[PDB]
Amino acid sequence: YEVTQPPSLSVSPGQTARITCSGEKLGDAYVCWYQQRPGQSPVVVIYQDNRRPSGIPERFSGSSSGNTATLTISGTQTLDEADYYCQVWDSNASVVFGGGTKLTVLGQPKAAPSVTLFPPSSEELQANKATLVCLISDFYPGAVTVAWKADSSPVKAGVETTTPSKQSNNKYAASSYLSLTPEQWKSHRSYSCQVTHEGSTVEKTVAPTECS
Amino acid sequence: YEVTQPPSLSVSPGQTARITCSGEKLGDAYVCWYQQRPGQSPVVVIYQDNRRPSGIPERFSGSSSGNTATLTISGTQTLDEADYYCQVWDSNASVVFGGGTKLTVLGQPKAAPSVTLFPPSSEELQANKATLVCLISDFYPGAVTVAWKADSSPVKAGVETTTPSKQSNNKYAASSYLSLTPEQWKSHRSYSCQVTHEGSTVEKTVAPTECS
Repeated sequence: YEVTQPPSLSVSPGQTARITCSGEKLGDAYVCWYQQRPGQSPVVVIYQDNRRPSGIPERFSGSSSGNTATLTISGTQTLDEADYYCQVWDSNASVVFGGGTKLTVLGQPKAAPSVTLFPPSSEELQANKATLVCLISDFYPGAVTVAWKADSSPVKAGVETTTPSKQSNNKYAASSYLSLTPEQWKSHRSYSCQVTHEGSTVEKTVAPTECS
Repeated sequence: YEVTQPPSLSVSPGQTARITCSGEKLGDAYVCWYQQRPGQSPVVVIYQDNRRPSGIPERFSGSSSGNTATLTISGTQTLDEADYYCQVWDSNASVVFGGGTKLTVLGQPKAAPSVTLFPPSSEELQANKATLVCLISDFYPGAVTVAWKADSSPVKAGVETTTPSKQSNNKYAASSYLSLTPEQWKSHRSYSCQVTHEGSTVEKTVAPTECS
């Protein structure tokens, strides 16, 4: 049982967003707004129709009419990209939620991924295990393509890749792991990791010359 | 104040959940329990701490022994699977919110985390870079807590943990990283990664390397 909400609303920094909740009787309910970074513990931004819990900055304001509530951020930012929900609290212990609203901020600079390739750390070799890890950090948009290579040959099998996740700066991350026997490691002259954002490609590699 | 909510809770078709919120000052707090079924409008199941809102059954019950706000659920069905968030109203003006407890009725064995900890590569260092990477794979259900320390002190600085991803063998994977400068690495006799799953905490460790 949901109050009604607009699923998406795209803006740009400095602009202002007005997310609203409508429905009959919306009038007898103290109202609240919850935020949820892509994936994360919701944050209370506003309660009792008009108030902001301590800690929240003064850019998020709330209000209502009869049949409706409204969420207004003055100076929407990127780190405001979130999931916005309204909780409807009617007298009789009854409470409802609008099926969220996604606020995607426009104009975020495309970002090239910092590709990083790591060979198996001693302990693992000392454990008779070997793992290579390829950290695809800081990209944007949330989309990457990985491909492992072993000294010219492609490494089909042994590969696992994180579906991109959203860091704290609106930049994504993913990883790749390739597993092998210290029999597989110290054999090839090298092992590479190819990562294609969109336009550019990057290939970093490692060689069993793993210092001490 | 920190609210310390567990990662996952794998019940069998029937046992009673025992989700608890253990924050530092749970006195001066009216805990509310939020349930969110696979990307949907959340639902409150408990308020004030024990007071249930309306239309909700009493299979639900929540409580507050000193620093422990606990959430009880009877006759667990599939229908119950969700992420349980504990809202802690900290009296005066402020709120905190536990991080979740991916309640999963079993449907596959529980698998604890494979956690390998990688220090910076030889190359990464010539470039004048230095990144710690904590790979956590093969776990199930999909939920961690990753912690870092340096000479045993905690580090809330650039730790950038991912989001559990279903690896190709129906287990999940995730990663965590810390970005520090070469000199910092070399200045710390030791760095730790700590992944707290469901019941079993793990913490592998690496120390500086030299060769030359």
